[PDB]
Amino acid sequence: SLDLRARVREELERLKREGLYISPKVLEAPQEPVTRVEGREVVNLASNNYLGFANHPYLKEKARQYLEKWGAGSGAVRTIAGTFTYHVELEEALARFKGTESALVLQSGFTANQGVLGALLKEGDVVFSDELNHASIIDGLRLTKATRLVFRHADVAHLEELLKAHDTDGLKLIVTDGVFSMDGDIAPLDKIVPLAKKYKAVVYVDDAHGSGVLGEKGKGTVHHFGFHQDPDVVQVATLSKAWAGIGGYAAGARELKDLLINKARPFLFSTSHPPAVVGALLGALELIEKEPERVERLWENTRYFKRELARLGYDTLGSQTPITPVLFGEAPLAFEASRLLLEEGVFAVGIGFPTVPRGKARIRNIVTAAHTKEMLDKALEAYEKVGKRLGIIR
Amino acid sequence: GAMGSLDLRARVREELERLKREGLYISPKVLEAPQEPVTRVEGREVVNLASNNYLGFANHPYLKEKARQYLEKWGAGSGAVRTIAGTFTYHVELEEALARFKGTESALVLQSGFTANQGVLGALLKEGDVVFSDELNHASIIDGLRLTKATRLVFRHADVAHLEELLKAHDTDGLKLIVTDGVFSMDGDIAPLDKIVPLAKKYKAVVYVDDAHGSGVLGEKGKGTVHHFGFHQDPDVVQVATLSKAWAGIGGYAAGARELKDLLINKARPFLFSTSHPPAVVGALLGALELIEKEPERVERLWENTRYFKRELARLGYDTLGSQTPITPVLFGEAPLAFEASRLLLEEGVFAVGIGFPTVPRGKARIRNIVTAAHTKEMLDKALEAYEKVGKRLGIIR
Ligand SMILES: *Cc1c(COP(=O)(O)O)cnc(C)c1O
Ligand SMILES: *Cc1c(COP(=O)(O)O)cnc(C)c1O
Repeated sequence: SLDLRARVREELERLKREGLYISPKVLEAPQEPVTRVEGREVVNLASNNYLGFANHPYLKEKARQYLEKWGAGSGAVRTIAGTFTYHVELEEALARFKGTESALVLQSGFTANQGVLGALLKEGDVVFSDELNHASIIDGLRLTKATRLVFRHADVAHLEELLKAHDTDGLKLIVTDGVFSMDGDIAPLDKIVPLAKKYKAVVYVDDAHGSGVLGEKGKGTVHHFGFHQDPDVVQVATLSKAWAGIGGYAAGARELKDLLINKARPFLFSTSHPPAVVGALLGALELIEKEPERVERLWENTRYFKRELARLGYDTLGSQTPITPVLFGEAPLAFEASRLLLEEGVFAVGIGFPTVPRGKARIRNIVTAAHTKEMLDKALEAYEKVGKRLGIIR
Repeated sequence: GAMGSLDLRARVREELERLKREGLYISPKVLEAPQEPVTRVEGREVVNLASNNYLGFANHPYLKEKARQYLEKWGAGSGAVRTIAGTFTYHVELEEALARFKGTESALVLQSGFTANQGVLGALLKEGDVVFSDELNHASIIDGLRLTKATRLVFRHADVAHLEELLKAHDTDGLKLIVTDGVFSMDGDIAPLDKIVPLAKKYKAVVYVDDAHGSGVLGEKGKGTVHHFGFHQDPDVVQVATLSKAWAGIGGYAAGARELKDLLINKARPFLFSTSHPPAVVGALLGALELIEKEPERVERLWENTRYFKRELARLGYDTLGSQTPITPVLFGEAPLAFEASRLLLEEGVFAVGIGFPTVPRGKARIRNIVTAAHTKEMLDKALEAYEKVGKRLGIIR
């Protein structure tokens, strides 16, 4: 039998041979549109901080008030002694904001997917999953006894063919990202939801990258498509991206929240979030109502950055959200491009196969409300210099 | 079916009516004051023995101030996963402080104890590996294992005779992993690592310890069960534990050999696909580690309180199920009597929650009490007075 170091080496030297081994960088200043990496100031386009909330004094003061009042830790799972007044306050504020009958907060978007898919799905159920769904959705589904089918990315012709072919006396669940993390495209819920109604299916939307981004005042992708009051639409999304904390929520029908409280394994077995995290998120919800112009500025910045990259000759892959991939083609060129950007004071991560297709390696950039014109123009200047040098633009 | 596939409210009702029939429907209490040995439930001050707050850290000013400093310096959110733009100086500060405290070469912090088990078991295990799992392992270990392609065997609880029988019968060219709670979450007994680890060496196996209830509780200064048994430098012993219980925050850690940390950074799915913890959480936990070094007598007081409380429950005629740690179950037998006993304790000013099947065996329903360093003699005696009154009234003690 192998020992631990022997198994570690076999896995690590595999990744190193594969060109898959990661050496993460340590950020040396707060999560902001300008930050410090390897001792140098950089324009940061790598983070999920869409509304510039992650170091906003308003969230930090509401966090500080809840910290001082309630303490450092909840000290139990929600179902034993870890539900406090402040957890209830945040679920009421979220449901109000989402426009859904109910909201439940869980330990992360990652565990929310396990909890909600696990609670909802039984043996004999059929799941129809978009090809390009977030990894956390796959782990949720693997823990269920449901039949798992995959439809080609955003392909409602294929989805329909599968719904047609796979009837059940149980539940049909159509499972999609709201906004896909890599290409920044929006799930076609305008076609998926009606298809759901034809073949009696429930729609499950993991809106990590749509929450605080799409819809009126950032109420999300489901709100954007107008389906937030539909009891047969279930929404899950992280509180770690636009909302700039940690946690994930489940929102929809009244009855869903009671089922999750009683069945969701991460809710039953993992400690509830502490006062400072809940304080910050109550802050984030109050701040986005006080400053709806933040969402405006996120989209203005996004449109400016995509338009200027198109002018230089770059392909941003039809991205529809602040997720702005810049195509470099092959993995090595994307990684070299990222290295050269950092030399220019711009921090944005190269992504290639297996995370994205062969021939579709990109640098992933996420535009935020807190980026200034000078910051975006510095990124553009760097992309111009690096693009010319690597012969992807002229 | 004539009417089609089920709608969401139909599946919810069907599941909730089932749970209500099975006696599995839960209406959690809402706590109206901080996590302390005395808190407020339903408008009334109560002796709280329901929480995991072993060292009384959850509302300690020292953790709150170190959390405050990190919050002010760094902000409300990390805003990315560790592998992209979510590792900050403070995450590495906490990992270095944890490895130093644990006496392991390395430590890595993950989103929870629950997901830590998925990340570490998932990173380590491949198709053709053999896992030997204790019968009474935590739900989070089961979910970690289910996500792996490893062959899964179960040994009768703490039964090193049966474990050896299985090791003898189930060989692999890959990895043998013996997986156990360090401290069992429900019956509060200690994994026999003094016997498991030597057995692991005989059959060339790695030992995996989920020490959620041992971290900050067993060993010198609460360094944990693996430290208590003296195996903290062993590269073939892996530890995972929550930072949510004794350490009174959120998160989980993985500790052991240098190489383990680099494999988790590259392979652990919760690490790759979930946002890192924010400054307030990391601040509080750096604070917790400084406070237990300033006040290691907290562990002594936790154990004095534990021994007192166990002895007095035995005196009344209650069965605490051979519990060894501050986890002090009181056996009621059936789930309904545990639930009723919990209701009657609340009437007496005492908050402790009943637990029955499926989380514990049928006929082994109990109230879980967790004694802490911050419980006073008067609080424990008030709990005992309540257990006496409720016990006599339900005809379980005489
Ligand atoms: C509490 C506990 C966990 C879960 O830890 P969280 O950080 O609350 O997710 C895992 N394993 C065991 C043994 C536990 O007791
Ligand atoms: C980021 C993300 C998650 C994970 O959310 P965490 O709160 O970071 O665990 C899940 N699903 C999708 C689609 C995401 O983009």
